[PDB]
Amino acid sequence: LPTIALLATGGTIAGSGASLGSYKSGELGVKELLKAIPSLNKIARIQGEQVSNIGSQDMNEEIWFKLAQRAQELLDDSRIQGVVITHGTDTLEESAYFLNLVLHSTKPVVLVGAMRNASSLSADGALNLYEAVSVAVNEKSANKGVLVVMDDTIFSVREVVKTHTTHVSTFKALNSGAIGSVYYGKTRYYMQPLRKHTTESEFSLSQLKTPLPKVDIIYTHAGMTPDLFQASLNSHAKGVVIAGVGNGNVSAGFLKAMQEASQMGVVIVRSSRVGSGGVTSGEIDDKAYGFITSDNLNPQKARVLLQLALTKTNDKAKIQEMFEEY
Amino acid sequence: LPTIALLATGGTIAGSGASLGSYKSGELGVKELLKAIPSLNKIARIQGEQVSNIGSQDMNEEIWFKLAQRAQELLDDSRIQGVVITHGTDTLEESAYFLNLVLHSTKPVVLVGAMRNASSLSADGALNLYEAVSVAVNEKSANKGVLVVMDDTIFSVREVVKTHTTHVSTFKALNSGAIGSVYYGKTRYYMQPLRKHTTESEFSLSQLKTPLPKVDIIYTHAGMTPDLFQASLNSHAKGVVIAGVGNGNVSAGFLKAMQEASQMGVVIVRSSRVGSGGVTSGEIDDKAYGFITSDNLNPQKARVLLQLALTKTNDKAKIQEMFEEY
Amino acid sequence: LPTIALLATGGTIAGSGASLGSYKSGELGVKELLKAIPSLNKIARIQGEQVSNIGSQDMNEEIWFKLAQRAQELLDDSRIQGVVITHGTDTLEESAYFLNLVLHSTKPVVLVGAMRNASSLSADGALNLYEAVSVAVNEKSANKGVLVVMDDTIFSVREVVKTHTTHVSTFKALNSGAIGSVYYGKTRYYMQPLRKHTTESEFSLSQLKTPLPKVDIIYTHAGMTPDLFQASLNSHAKGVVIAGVGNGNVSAGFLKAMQEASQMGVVIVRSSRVGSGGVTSGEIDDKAYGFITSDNLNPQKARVLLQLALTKTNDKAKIQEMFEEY
Amino acid sequence: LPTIALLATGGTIAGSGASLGSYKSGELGVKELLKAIPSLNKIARIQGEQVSNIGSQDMNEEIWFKLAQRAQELLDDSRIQGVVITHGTDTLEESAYFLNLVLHSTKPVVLVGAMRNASSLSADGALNLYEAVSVAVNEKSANKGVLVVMDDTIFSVREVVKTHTTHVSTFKALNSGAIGSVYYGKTRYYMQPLRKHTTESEFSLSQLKTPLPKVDIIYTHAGMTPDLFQASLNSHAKGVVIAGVGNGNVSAGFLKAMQEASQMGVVIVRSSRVGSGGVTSGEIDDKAYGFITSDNLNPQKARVLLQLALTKTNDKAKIQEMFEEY
Ligand SMILES: N[C@@H](CC(=O)O)C(=O)O
Ligand SMILES: N[C@@H](CC(=O)O)C(=O)O
Ligand SMILES: N[C@@H](CC(=O)O)C(=O)O
Ligand SMILES: N[C@@H](CC(=O)O)C(=O)O
Repeated sequence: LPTIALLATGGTIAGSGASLGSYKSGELGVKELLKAIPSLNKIARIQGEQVSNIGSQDMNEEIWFKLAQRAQELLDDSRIQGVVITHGTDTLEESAYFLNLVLHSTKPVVLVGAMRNASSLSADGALNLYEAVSVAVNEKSANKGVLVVMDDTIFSVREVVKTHTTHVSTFKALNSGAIGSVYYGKTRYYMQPLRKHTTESEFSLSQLKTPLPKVDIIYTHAGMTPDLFQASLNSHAKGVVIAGVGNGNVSAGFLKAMQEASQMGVVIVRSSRVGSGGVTSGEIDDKAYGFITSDNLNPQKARVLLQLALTKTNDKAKIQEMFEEY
Repeated sequence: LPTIALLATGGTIAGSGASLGSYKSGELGVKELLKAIPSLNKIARIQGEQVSNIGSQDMNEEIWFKLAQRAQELLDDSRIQGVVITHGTDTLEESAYFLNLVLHSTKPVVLVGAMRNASSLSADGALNLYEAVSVAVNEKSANKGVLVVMDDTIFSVREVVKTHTTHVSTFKALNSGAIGSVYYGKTRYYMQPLRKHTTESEFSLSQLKTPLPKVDIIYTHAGMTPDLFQASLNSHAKGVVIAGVGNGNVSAGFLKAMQEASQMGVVIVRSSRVGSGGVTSGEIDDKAYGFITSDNLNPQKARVLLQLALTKTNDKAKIQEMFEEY
Repeated sequence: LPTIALLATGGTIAGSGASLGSYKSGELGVKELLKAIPSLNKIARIQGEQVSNIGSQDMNEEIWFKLAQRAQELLDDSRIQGVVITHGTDTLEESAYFLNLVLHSTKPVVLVGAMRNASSLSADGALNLYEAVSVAVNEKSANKGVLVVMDDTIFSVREVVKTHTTHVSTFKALNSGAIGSVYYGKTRYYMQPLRKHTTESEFSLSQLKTPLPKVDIIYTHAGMTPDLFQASLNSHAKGVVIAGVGNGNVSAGFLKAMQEASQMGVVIVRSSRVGSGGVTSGEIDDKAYGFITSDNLNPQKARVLLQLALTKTNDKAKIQEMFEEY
Repeated sequence: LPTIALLATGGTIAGSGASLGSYKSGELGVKELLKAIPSLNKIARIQGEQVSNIGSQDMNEEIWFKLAQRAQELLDDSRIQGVVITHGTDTLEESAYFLNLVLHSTKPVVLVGAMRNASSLSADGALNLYEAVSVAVNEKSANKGVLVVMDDTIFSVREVVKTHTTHVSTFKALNSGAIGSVYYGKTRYYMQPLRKHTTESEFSLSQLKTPLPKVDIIYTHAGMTPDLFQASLNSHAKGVVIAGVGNGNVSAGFLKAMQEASQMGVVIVRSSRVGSGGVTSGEIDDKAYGFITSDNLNPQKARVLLQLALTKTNDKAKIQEMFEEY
């Protein structure tokens, strides 16, 4: 059978206590996760290890770099056929995108979590993990970038987002859709992601060091004032992503603050709070002010790309090109 | 015919220049809006006026109070059968919710905008406005709270959100659905909203003064630090809404900052960045720290309710009760 | 504790064998369903019984009438506080609507199923059933018509449809939305259904006899010919629902066949194959031909209402009025 | 500028009269369509012609073959850079899929329609057509199979379906998502379709003759009986697609009828009425009876593939392989 490395980071998939909720994220080790499925041993040899044991609300760059380094080392090993990472669902979409930009392998990397804790009635993690391992061993899963497998569905990491606080079907791809299906391990792909990933990426771990450039996200709303934006500047942000209203829009006072920050060399990205769709110029002439539009990346994924962009360049045109290509 | 007051605030529905985009939000007056439909004059006498002429990204409390005061005065007039407000789509959902909580009338109040500027190819505002006026005159539109009519659909103000940066069908109700349909003016309702609105609300304009209590919204993501949260505190926020990860979750450092702020009397509301679903206790014991869960309100609508809550009380239990009732 | 009657009909919620699929619909009895939850005994006394043990693809009028008669008798009993019906998901939406039109009680009736068989990894039935019982005991569940509880969500029977072949979140309300949420038994309602149900319905079991009037559903597509439509007529259909293309449209040859059938007294309802939205007149002048538009009912629910309509009247205007009211 | 052939077939995009509905599908010629945009002449030379002038509810094989033959001849011409087809929305998804399987070119073919008639308030056709022409000239639109452009979105023909009776945003890809976006002509692709299309297809016009093999679609519901199925057999159907309940399920009497028909050489495809998801074996052992599962194709697109399959083979395994590959 193929060997799959399983890298556990924590998350509700490993959470425990209760059957009706009542749990901590974060709790059981990477070997109890395997005891509840082992029809698993029919499809892969699993090499499990613990990278961290946290709720993903506590995900940070130290763990991202440990996770990415371990994943890359295993992907480089000819005895490893693919990697599955168990992860809390809250920030899974950010870790997936980060790995999609920094890992260099054609072998499948699949992130998976659970929206119900492992001891819940009707817990969802066992079948999600079976499926995830099924996708990671499938030959057609190679060369598609980092994948997320949840609730019988296969997503590309750039596209997938957590859209609901609690539903088991919370992950969706609101702009471009799921790239495949997996039903009790039967895997089918219907789409190939076109944005640059993994082996095609200019970012790589050997070139990166934590702390990454500081990038904050600023929310907007009626009655908004740029006081938190200015505080971000004062705390030495190198980039700021705005979760703007509608098509990345902001108040006049915000815009003047953004213009001044950009003129000082801070990179300003216009994203949106709305949850889907691309941000475009038009009401704001981005090129007039040096602003970057975040494509159809939501604020947290725009931040991931911006942080990596800023390790390479401060050139606005080049950064806008990265948002067109990644 | 019935008389409908039309209160114009600006927005892309009044934006102009271009046929392929290229426009300012904000631009044409409340009487050109009526020239392009007037089968309108077959269903209502329209009494139009300009309250403001801005893109809704510049919506603020001065305009909210002017708008609400004018709407209430017209609703109190026996010669007015309903009110239509034209508004930019970016913050329409916030203005609608604010009016839903402060206006006291059973007569229909309908907000409407356009996702394409008035001089676009296939501009959407003319039919949206025809429809909006159609809903506002319909007898079944009374006593349902403030309404939003967009793209052939009737929404309750608490439920409706802008979900996409640019699509004409951007407004959706992701938790509870649209309450009715309107197709070339033919109006049908299928649901009655149950949360408290308008005549049942404890908030009213005569009790409110701007500036409302300061409430900021703090975004969260992997690698988050509470530095912007602390800056909000330092700028004298009376309440803070957190756009938390997943089910309103935050990092350990965030949680400790939130706990300290709550113990000092700042009201902390856990909302979510994800876009849909209710925030619940569980991983966070809200009652242990005095935190409020934002129900299924997204961060910007949670902020609207919190600002009004704070004019009445600092009592956490009472504020959580408002989030259960409004 | 309240007493809830549990009426089992079969379905994948009672299906068994396998952990990876491989099961029959239909298989385990109404008392094993209760062994896997019994935190249940903390919220209700359950009086279970088997009405049938079938996959819902074999649901028919004999079982509908047995089910409805038993439900009505239990609802009439002062010792019964509500009723939960376990049911296969395939035709759950039809049974729910039928019961919504024929049962006369204000007490809650809740239908529930499972998309994974009971012995699957991550089977969904235990928590769906816990939730269903939670909703059925809740005082706010009364007087809302028949309910469907699935996947943490509360639906009104008229609105809910199975939209996906296999996902656990397959049930949705595509026109009007879910009316509430239930999360580990915590029940909240946000909407009241407005169409006529249960105690407000003119249909009642004591007036109905099986076989109900024969009503067929005819599908449409490019290259369509009315040969199957004519066969329905030849097999003595009293009504025919057309699953038309787009806004209930049909080919010229279909239309002429429909016109002739209507002139002979067969009642023709224009529904749609598309899955959502109301069917309207316009391209077809329904009143010219005596046709009925099916509102926003999909073909199978339009058929349920039409069958009941035809026990009362052949009057087209009265039947169109039923499609406006139910 | 590039030359784009525009092939008009009719549809609401060419419908006229009325500003509030009231129109015939079908009505204005392929040259008035061009008068209302001509910023068009800035992006392409348009060579327009009328193939037909019908509502798409009257689409049939005579027009499909005329349309396909003309499209292929133009695609074979070195002076033609791409083809846009204007079409009624009702059966657009079927024509698109048929062309995706029979046309052999790498140049873009784009189908487009309008959900509001051309003389409606806020008619959607002008911008949809501008966009469609924009996509058809874009170099990245080549080699992706037949495309559908509607409402600012780019779809692959296999994936796209009309989901709502009347909304302008009715077309969606419920399983795999849109492959790109187009906003006032700015075209971006995020996904490549993987199922076989156009140049990779084994079907081609030179091998096909109308009438194609007869294939009917049979709807299912509670209380179903195979009488219409038997009538299809009696009318010499070569294949039958079942719009089954849930995961392609049917009553016991249906199943026995299906088994007998298959044993006689009629090819039986299990699709679903639900609107999304793949049909799988499991409750029905398809290989036991010779049945074909329709993948995630809805009944009308399953019919298109089945008709073409039947011109090539009667071999069940080979036909199931086509449903795995196309
Ligand atoms: N807070 C949890 C939520 C989950 O995994 O569902 C986490 O992200 O670790
Ligand atoms: N920025 C504009 C967007 C719109 O109306 O569509 C506004 O909200 O005023
Ligand atoms: N065929 C099964 C499907 C299910 O329950 O999920 C039934 O409806 O009984
Ligand atoms: N019945 C029309 C509907 C439309 O185009 O929107 C057609 O398909 O031709």
